Amino acid sequence: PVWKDADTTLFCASDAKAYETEVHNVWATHACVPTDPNPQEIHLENVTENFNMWKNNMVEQMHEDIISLWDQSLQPCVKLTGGSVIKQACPKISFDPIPIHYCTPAGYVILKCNDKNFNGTGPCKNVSSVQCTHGIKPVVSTQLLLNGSLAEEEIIIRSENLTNNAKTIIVHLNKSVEINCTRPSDIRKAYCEINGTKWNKVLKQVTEKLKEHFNNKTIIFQPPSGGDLEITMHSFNCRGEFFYCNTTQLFNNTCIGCNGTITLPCKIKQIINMWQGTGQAMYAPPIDGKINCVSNITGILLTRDGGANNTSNETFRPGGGDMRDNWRSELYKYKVVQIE
Ligand SMILES: NCCNC(=O)N1CCC[C@H](C(=O)Nc2ccc(Cl)c(F)c2)C1
Ligand SMILES: *[C@@H]1O[C@H](CO)[C@@H](O)[C@H](O)[C@H]1NC(C)=O
Ligand SMILES: *[C@@H]1O[C@H](CO)[C@@H](O)[C@H](O)[C@H]1NC(C)=O
Ligand SMILES: *[C@@H]1O[C@H](CO)[C@@H](O)[C@H](O)[C@H]1NC(C)=O
Ligand SMILES: *[C@@H]1O[C@H](CO)[C@@H](O)[C@H](O)[C@H]1NC(C)=O
Ligand SMILES: *[C@@H]1O[C@H](CO)[C@@H](O)[C@H](O)[C@H]1NC(C)=O
Ligand SMILES: *[C@@H]1O[C@H](CO)[C@@H](O)[C@H](O)[C@H]1NC(C)=O
Ligand SMILES: *[C@@H]1O[C@H](CO)[C@@H](O)[C@H](O)[C@H]1NC(C)=O
Ligand SMILES: *[C@@H]1O[C@H](CO)[C@@H](O)[C@H](O)[C@H]1NC(C)=O
Ligand SMILES: *[C@@H]1O[C@H](CO)[C@@H](O)[C@H](O)[C@H]1NC(C)=O
Ligand SMILES: *[C@@H]1O[C@H](CO)[C@@H](O)[C@H](O)[C@H]1NC(C)=O
Repeated sequence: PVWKDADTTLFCASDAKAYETEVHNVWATHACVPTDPNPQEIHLENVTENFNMWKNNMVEQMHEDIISLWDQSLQPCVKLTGGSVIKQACPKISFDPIPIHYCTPAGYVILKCNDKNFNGTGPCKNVSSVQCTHGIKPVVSTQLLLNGSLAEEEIIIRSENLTNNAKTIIVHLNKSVEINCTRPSDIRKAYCEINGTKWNKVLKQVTEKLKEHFNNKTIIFQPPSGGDLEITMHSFNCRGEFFYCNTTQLFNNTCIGCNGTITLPCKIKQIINMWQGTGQAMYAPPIDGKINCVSNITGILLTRDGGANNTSNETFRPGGGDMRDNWRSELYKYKVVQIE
């Protein structure tokens, strides 16, 4: 057939258990339809489509949905919002992101890039066409992208413009790294155990890959030097508890006696700078007992340092804050068009 680049309102789908008390299931149970029981994907032969992950409206729409999900599902005791302040009940909630499918209404279709080393921008020569994206888990975090998909070939570097150092860099890993984070039975004391062996290996590979994009220059990793706790640390939510974990051991250029298990120190903060921008909020103290999540690190968000134009090296620090980049990391291979 034929089509034309177009933006329209998408709808969502899920496998939300209607009996579930969990907040992602509850939101999906009443804001999304059931997943396509017979999903039909059909490859388009001799067709080349130009995709642009950084200028894609599916990002902004999914981002809209996640603010909605969080605003109805999270119960802070007090919300400080731009001069207003609201007290409330803050019961414990059950939190565990479920995949969400995004789907075009009639008159529109979703194009999907299957070029395996597609970097997100430019043309794609193996294009399919779907009614619905795949199941995307909306995991909220900084620096480390958790529980996502992997690049099926090489490690991929994505940025709207690598020459601009204000542009976030998204590295898509081809090998997942486990991050196992516990708060066992100070109650906010917590920690993350990562296999230093595997981690160091793939960071060297990132290093390798990054050097390609930077004329063989020297690649150096550093901790963030400026920003709120949420972006200077690895922030994420595990079972309703906001985790803040120190990344300094995972970005030491020493090991790019150090192959055991890295133990990142962590704190469970009750007062957080909300990622939606609204302000700052307070929550109740953590649950009794063992609070643990085992996640897959599938990508890394990084920022290059400015002012290295005639310098010997390039400096990269873990990044985050704009969580459209997180949706970016899974919606890059997709584009919405209207059948003409
Ligand atoms: N390049 C964009 C700059 N980003 C920015 O200015 N923000 C405003 C202040 C910090 C905000 C934040 O990231 N919050 C947060 C909360 C909970 C979790 Cl779990 C998490 F992963 C993150 C983001
Ligand atoms: C196109 O992508 C499909 C699905 O990812 C995969 O089988 C292969 O890489 C490509 N197939 C052809 C015929 O080009
Ligand atoms: C992505 O690929 C396009 C060519 O399709 C190229 O113009 C662009 O520089 C590449 N970007 C990165 C970050 O590799
Ligand atoms: C972690 O990664 C493996 C493959 O590396 C995958 O099979 C598994 O489902 C992933 N776990 C989660 C929770 O996504
Ligand atoms: C991941 O990509 C790197 C190149 O970036 C490659 O050397 C390595 O073999 C890949 N690993 C896997 C498991 O695909
Ligand atoms: C990328 O960023 C640099 C520096 O901000 C800018 O000079 C340039 O115009 C941008 N785009 C390209 C294609 O280089
Ligand atoms: C995660 O760590 C805890 C304590 O550090 C341990 O009991 C548990 O077996 C670990 N789980 C995995 C999957 O490694
Ligand atoms: C670290 O990961 C490697 C795989 O590369 C594996 O040999 C080992 O199980 C892991 N380390 C520990 C202490 O379990
Ligand atoms: C960058 O270094 C690699 C090292 O393997 C070399 O092969 C390559 O020639 C260098 N750069 C360019 C632009 O060729
Ligand atoms: C992370 O830990 C290092 C020491 O290991 C410390 O110097 C640094 O201040 C910590 N980061 C933050 C944001 O506090
Ligand atoms: C990643 O997925 C696993 C398995 O579904 C889950 O236990 C864990 O909480 C997830 N991690 C995050 C940060 O949501």
